[PDB]
Amino acid sequence: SGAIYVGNYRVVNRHLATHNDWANLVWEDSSRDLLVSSTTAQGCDTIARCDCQTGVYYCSSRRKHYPVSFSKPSLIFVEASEYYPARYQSHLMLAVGHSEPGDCGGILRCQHGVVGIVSTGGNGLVGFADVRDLLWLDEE
Ligand SMILES: Cn1nc(C(=O)NCC(F)(F)c2ccccn2)c2ccccc21
Ligand SMILES: [Zn+2]
Repeated sequence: SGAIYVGNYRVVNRHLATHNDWANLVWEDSSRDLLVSSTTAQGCDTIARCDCQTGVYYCSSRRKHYPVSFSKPSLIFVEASEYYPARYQSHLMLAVGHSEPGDCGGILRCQHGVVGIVSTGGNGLVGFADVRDLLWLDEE
């Protein structure tokens, strides 16, 4: 589990969105596994605006932050899970690292701020949903 809290937005994995998220919806994209809901309180996370390919992610199944090298956001065939069929997930970045399904929502960050959230993994890979192109997270 886990979210990004930027301004009056909450950024979660679409597959982990709550009823309250859906009832307060700003934007959702199944192909990206992203959903954004509105919040009453202002958040403290800042979004990175950059093409960093190194950073650090949180792994809940190890209670550890790991430094990683990751690919640029791409279209990647990801295997079926209990939440999606085997499909092309867009704006996805891959790294070598430990993940389990419940690690979804852990933050990936670089020197500039938050880069994305855990979305996929297995066999010593972890996939992150990028948010650096969502410039509207920084306004209104
Ligand atoms: C970090 N992590 N996430 C998953 C996972 O099932 N992801 C859920 C999901 F986003 F809906 C998904 C994404 C893409 C395709 C199908 N389902 C996983 C599985 C094994 C080991 C690590 C893992
Ligand atoms: Zn950066």
